[PDB]
Amino acid sequence: HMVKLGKLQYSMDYDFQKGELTVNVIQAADLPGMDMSGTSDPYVKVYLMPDKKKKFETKVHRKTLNPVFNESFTFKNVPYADITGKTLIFAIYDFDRFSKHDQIGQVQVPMNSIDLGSVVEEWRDLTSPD
Repeated sequence: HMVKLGKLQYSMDYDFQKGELTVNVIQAADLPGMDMSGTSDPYVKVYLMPDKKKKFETKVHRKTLNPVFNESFTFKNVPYADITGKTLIFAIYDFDRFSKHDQIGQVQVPMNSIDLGSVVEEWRDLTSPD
């Protein structure tokens, strides 16, 4: 029996001519409750490894384990020769006004393991923060 951390739905729109990757953070489902009340205040950070310079962040959603983000971010200067060596990371956090934001889990997508020409949605299970 594997730990259940929820799942994330995203989609990607890669522009091969301009070398630009648009990432759509659509929604998360079945997140665990991080707070005493059994709920969370989720948000997502998005970045590309090994760059880890551009770190996009979604708005913070309040008191929900099934947030619908519908946010889009565009990475630039990622021509085809460059993007396939990178790994896209979604890191999901529980916001807290005062304390450190606890990481719930993460989704790692090696860019060489998918079809960059696909624009339809994908669900991925969250794995452990590490």
